[PDB]
Amino acid sequence: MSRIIMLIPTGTSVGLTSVSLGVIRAMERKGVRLSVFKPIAQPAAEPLKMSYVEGLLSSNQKDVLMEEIVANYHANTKDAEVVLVEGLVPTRKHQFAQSLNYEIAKTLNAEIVFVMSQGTDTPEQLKERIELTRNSFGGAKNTNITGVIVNRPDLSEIFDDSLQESSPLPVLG
Ligand SMILES: [Zn+2]
Ligand SMILES: [Zn+2]
Ligand SMILES: [Zn+2]
Repeated sequence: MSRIIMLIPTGTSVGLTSVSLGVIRAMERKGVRLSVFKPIAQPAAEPLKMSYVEGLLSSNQKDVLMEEIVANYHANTKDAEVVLVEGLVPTRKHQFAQSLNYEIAKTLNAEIVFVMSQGTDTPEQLKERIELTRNSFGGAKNTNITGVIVNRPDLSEIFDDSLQESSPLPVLG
């Protein structure tokens, strides 16, 4: 209602749950009504099963899929003031994962926040992946790209955990 933020988890273990848990706690302390919406499960409405999503995509019913996601979004965010949307991890088996992430963010008019893990990267290698990730969601054109997490309420209030100088995106938390 007041702020829709979609977390794009760009890694098989980037601590997406830790980020969401921190947002739940920050909002509860401020009395802000928060809904965490996970449109699709990653193997008033549960996350859609991946096999159901694949069946709708297989049968050329992507429109039906998006309608169901939008309907579930509304059933799950009634009277929410902040909505945190949990996106899909791009895994080996699913070539539709990142296109579905973009389509969901676009349809929900969500601000996009990428959740990364440093892993083995050097600082500059991580920043290269951050810039690559931003360009793949529209780059400088897409005004909804909001920031990156590496591990109307202000983002500092939403992502309070309490490379930010040279990062391609503002680093949150
Ligand atoms: Zn409390
Ligand atoms: Zn699958
Ligand atoms: Zn339709």
